[PDB]
Amino acid sequence: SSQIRQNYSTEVEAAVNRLVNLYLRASYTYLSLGFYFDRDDVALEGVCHFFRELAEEKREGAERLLKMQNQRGGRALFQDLQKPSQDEWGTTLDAMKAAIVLEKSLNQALLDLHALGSAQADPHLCDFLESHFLDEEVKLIKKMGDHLTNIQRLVGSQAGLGEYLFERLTLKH
Amino acid sequence: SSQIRQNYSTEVEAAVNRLVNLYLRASYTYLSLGFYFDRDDVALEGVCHFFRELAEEKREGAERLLKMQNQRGGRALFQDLQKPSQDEWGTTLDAMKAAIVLEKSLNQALLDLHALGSAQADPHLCDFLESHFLDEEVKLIKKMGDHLTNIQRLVGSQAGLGEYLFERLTLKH
Amino acid sequence: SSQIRQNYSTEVEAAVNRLVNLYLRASYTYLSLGFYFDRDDVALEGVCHFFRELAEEKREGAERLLKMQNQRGGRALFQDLQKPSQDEWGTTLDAMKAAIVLEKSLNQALLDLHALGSAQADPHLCDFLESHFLDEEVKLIKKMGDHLTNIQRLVGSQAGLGEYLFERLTLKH
Amino acid sequence: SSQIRQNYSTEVEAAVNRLVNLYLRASYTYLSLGFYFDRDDVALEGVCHFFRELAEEKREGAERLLKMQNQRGGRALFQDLQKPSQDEWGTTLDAMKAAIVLEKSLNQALLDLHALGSAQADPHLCDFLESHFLDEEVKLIKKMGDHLTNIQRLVGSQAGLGEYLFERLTLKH
Ligand SMILES: [Cl-]
Ligand SMILES: [Cl-]
Ligand SMILES: [Cl-]
Ligand SMILES: [Cl-]
Repeated sequence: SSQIRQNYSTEVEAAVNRLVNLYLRASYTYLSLGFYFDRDDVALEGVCHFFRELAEEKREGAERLLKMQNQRGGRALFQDLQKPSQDEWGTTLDAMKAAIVLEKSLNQALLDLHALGSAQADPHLCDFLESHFLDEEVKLIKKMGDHLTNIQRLVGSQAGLGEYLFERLTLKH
Repeated sequence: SSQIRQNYSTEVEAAVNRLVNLYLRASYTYLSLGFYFDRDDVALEGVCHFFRELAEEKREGAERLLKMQNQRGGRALFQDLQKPSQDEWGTTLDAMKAAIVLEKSLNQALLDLHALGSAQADPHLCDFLESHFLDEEVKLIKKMGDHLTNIQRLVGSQAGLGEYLFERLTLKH
Repeated sequence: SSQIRQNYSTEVEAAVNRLVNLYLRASYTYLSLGFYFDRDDVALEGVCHFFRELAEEKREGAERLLKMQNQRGGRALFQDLQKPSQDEWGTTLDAMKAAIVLEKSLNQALLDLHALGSAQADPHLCDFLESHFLDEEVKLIKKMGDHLTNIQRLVGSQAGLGEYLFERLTLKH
Repeated sequence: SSQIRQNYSTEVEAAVNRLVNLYLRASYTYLSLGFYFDRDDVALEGVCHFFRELAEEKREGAERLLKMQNQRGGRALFQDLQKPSQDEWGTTLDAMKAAIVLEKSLNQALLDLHALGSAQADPHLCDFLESHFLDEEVKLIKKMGDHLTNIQRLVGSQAGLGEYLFERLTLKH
């Protein structure tokens, strides 16, 4: 059972498990995005690398949540992981827009869990999200927004040219 | 506009811009204090160095606020910067007293913004102030209070002697 | 008072204080330009870096003037710092044009102060501007003019593309 | 005779020789000041070191003038060197006051020679004074003024104590 659990509500425990699912879902989404941009008929290596990096980051966030769950004496519970929302992700612009939507959904789940922790007077939970999640998410969304802006300015008259140039001169390859 | 902004109130945005003004004001105050102690008819190099260091620190705090403003998708807005409150700053004691007053005003602005962020349920803002501002300010005010105490004990019967000795043996030169 | 002042007119003293204000103003302008290009909906990092570097350079020029003021036995006097002329700076081209205008105004203030120093037979002042300001300003204006030319040749038919390419391939990022 | 002399007036040549005399005079003054503070009944080593350093600097300035005289094709002419104005130099304060008076006299001779060079349209002479003399002199006078201020604040009620402390904690020993 638990010899250690203290000030750790069932509501937070359950919300943490749900959040783990959301992060692993997001990881799966990024895995799919990365392999889509690796297709020979898409072939945007920097875009592939960007999303594959994110798949790892999201899996790592899930692992951190699970470690914390055990540190507090809650019980990790896993649920089915739904497949990503698309099988093909369109253009780099389409993909970066979908990524921002995803990140905003993760961010809102972080904020909701912070609020629950505040309401439950669980400062460890609140601190944990503050120290390892909230700023990481703000920085990532800023990066994506910066990317989106640059992608959009490159569409101009020649979408292919702009998409190639963004991948070559902004993304790491 | 903003593709990224999330959970970032107009009230916090505005308060952040005001705080930037207060930090740049404080930087300007320290610049003036530093050059006053550099005057040939004042000539207290360690006191000059102390305040010039602070001018840099305050400018850096303003820059951090502005970076954060952009990370959250708010709009930096600059206003006129008023000149420091004095053209001549008296003795080291006078100056350190004015510095403490200034720091307490900055500290109270930090606390007020934290409270606003708490009321707006903006944990990123709250965390940001906690991680980069609140303790830095507490440590600085403790240092100033320590300095003030030492300056006051040196006034004794011979103010000039005490003012020279404090600058030589406490402040870095 | 001053035990050191020699051959240092009140007119030069006053003009030096005014020039300090103009440099700190210019620094503030560059600060605003830098954070504008950091906006997620602008997102031109090399342009942000270019102007943030300039903000530092202009603050440094003000500090050098103030140091000199004290070396000659004049009295630094600070005035209010007006806010930059715009809250949003348009395109890179708009910004570089505004920067050149600013630099030409600083250059003319340098030249006017040199002429005053010559008329007052103050060779130290004249030398000081020659050694630390005049050539620095000529080199900067040449750089800006070079930049302007390249930005203008890239507008062509596709302004977004050209603006991205200039930032990627000319400016440091 | 001179195969090289060009644009080098007899008036400047003569003024350069006079200036050499003034620098060697100043060197002699500093030599005397240094050995006075080395007396067993004065015994202020940092004050001795300060003035002995200056004796060397002034001799070096004379040597630079003489080198320049030959570079321009003028004729070095030496005159008698008068002895310093005092045989005993009083207190550190007395000495630093006498040093400032001396430096202001050297500075005025520099300025007068610059003005002569300007009137004779001799830009090499003007440049030479600007590059090697005028700022060196301004910096030295600022240093002396800073010293004077600190010495004066230490007189207070206990002149001996203050004189010892200045020598120990400001001057290099
Ligand atoms: Cl199941
Ligand atoms: Cl205004
Ligand atoms: Cl005012
Ligand atoms: Cl003779």
